[PDB]
Amino acid sequence: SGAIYVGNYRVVNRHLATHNDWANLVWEDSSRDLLVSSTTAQGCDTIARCDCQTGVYYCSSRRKHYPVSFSKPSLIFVEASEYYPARYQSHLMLAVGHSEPGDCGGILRCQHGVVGIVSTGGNGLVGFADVRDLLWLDEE
Ligand SMILES: CC(CO)(CO)NC(=O)Nc1ccccc1
Ligand SMILES: CC(CO)(CO)NC(=O)Nc1ccccc1
Ligand SMILES: [Zn+2]
Repeated sequence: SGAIYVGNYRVVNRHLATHNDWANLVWEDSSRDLLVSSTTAQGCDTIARCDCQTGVYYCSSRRKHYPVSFSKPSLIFVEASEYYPARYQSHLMLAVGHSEPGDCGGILRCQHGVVGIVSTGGNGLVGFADVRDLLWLDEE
């Protein structure tokens, strides 16, 4: 579980979006496993605006923060999961680390701010859904 709170936007994993997120939808992309909804109150998370390939993510399944190197956002083949069919996930960054399904929503951060949220795991890899390209999260 977990989300990013920036301006009046709530960014979650699409496969974990609630009634209210769908009721208050702004943007979703199944291929990115992302959904942005609107929020009453204002958030304090800054979205990174950078091409950093080093960061730190929270792994709920280890109650541990791990420093990691991660590939640039790419179109990656992701083996089928409970919520998804085996498909090409877009804007996905891969690191070596531990990730189980419940690790989704775990934030990846660099010095510039929030880079992504855990979206994929398996075979000692962790996959993060990039949000740095969503320049529109910083305004309105
Ligand atoms: C507080 C908590 C649990 O530790 C959410 O329950 N998450 C974090 O602190 N995530 C984090 C990720 C990368 C860098 C810094 C922080
Ligand atoms: C190594 C580096 C430096 O930017 C990646 O570029 N990571 C961070 O600075 N992580 C960080 C996480 C939470 C709070 C503050 C910093
Ligand atoms: Zn950065």
